[PDB]
Amino acid sequence: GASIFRCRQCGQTISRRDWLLPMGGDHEHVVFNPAGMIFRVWCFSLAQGLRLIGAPSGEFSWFKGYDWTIALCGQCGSHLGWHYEGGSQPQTFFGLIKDRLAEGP
Ligand SMILES: [Zn+2]
Repeated sequence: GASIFRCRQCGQTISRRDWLLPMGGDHEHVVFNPAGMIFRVWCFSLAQGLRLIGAPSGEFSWFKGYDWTIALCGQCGSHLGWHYEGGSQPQTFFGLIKDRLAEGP
């Protein structure tokens, strides 16, 4: 009934409820960036229809031992979150901004 996450702005297919990842205990991580913008971030093992731009950066990574690149919606270019990589258990994952996704069948 509510297993697919789409881009809230354009409906681009991004992930599935089944791909939710409970990093460090819970799949919901409330984090702030250096600009002080708070994000409810949901961790996914897998995502699709994104465009990863920029170089991977360790600077300000919310997750110890992970570099992040910016994840845009491949369709509309809305900032949906980050790809994380360079870590362990697992090596990679996605941090997507809950309020920029729409859940549905
Ligand atoms: Zn979009």
